[PDB]
Amino acid sequence: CFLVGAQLGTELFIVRQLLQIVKQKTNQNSVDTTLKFTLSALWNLTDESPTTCRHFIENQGLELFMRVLESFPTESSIQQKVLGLLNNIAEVQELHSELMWKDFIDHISSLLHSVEVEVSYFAAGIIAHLISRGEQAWTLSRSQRNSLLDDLHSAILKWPTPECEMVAYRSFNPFFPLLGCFTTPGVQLWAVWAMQHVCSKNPSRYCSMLIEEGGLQHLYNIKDHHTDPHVQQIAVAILDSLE
Amino acid sequence: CFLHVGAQLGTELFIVRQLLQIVKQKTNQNSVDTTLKFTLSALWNLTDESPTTCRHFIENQGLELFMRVLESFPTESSIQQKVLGLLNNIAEVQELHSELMWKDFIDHISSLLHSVEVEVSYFAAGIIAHLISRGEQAWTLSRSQRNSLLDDLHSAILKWPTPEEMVAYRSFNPFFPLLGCFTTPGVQLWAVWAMQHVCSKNPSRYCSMLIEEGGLQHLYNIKDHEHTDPHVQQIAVAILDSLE
Repeated sequence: CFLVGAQLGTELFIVRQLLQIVKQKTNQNSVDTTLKFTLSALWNLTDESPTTCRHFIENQGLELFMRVLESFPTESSIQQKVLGLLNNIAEVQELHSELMWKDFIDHISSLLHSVEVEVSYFAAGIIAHLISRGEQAWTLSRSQRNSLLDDLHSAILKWPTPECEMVAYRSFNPFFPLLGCFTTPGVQLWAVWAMQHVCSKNPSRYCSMLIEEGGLQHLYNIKDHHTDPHVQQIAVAILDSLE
Repeated sequence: CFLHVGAQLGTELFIVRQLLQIVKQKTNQNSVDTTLKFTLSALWNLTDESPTTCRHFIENQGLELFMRVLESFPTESSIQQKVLGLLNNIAEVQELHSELMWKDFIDHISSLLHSVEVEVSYFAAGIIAHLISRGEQAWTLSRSQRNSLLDDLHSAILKWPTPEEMVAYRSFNPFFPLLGCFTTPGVQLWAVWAMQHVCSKNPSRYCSMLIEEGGLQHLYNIKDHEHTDPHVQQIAVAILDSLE
């Protein structure tokens, strides 16, 4: 029992209502369980869902998430939930335009050099999906675009094995376009590191998934292509863990 | 990209918790605004076919809240509708039968059962229908109220006009147990009336669904059950001949 096709605007109402909970919490500098949950709620709702990403931007979720970063510069887990939702937005190619914003990129480049890999990993992701889209869709500066490409690659190699799995994925599909961005190794580097990371932490879930969705061929494509050593290194490791 | 595996369930129960807070606030302020009826819809939708969120509703005092809503806004029928329709979802969950046996609650439903708007009394009928269908042994409250309620159910349905669609369904399954309740014909009468309503205003979607889910069997079973309430039997053949 419910009221036909009336569930479409309840989830958009929900996004609107959680955003207000973020504002009222940021307003009060109240890093509490409720704020953390609301941030997690927003993250999961945007998962595999470009309509929710759009609603998040249509009500001013970027501006607000910016101001969230700024109000809680040392709260590692806050940042993570913020950047995680923002990684989902980085995935939607139509919304790429509305992330072309140096105040937003300046926040992401900052958190790329976090000593917490949990934080820096999601920053890296946002960067890789944005650099993935080529020089011609980067409406911002090319001194920053080239500089983040370098910082992204060098950052990944500073990363320890993390203790627990840091992220869940329902599908590996968004990674495949990054696997073929040979001109930008840091974008491929992030992709392979992450696949390796979830496949070593939770193979029972992710090896079957990676294989079924057609991942091996992309990985094999890297194995034989002049390619970046590090990217090729992680590449053959994942492969050999199955072949 | 999401937080962890299975995190989605934990954030659905949080949304229910937060939404109920917006209810509690708006009722505190005697405010009947857009957000409140949006919140009430959202809670209604979330309980559709989700025994789990329904149980979460109960465990976060949703019932006592919702009846504060009822007691604080007696004239706002569209509000009462959203409240009872959710409660109708809850009534559909057998493991929650104990929680709805609150005398203050049943007393209020029974009031709205006799409301003037079918858009409000329909859902109250649904709550009462589903409750009586679990039998005498399960009714832990006034055996007399239960026998009065069973007649009043039957009465208030027969006085109902044909609306201009109050409710939607994704399945007919929760009705089918009611179509068997021969000793309790009010229950049966609510089911076939409800079934007939949605089939008559949206046949393309509901008539098929009824058939796919094996509805005709239950209907034809009432047809050749020799000693069925004539009002129930009539609506049932009305439904059947609307396909046969």
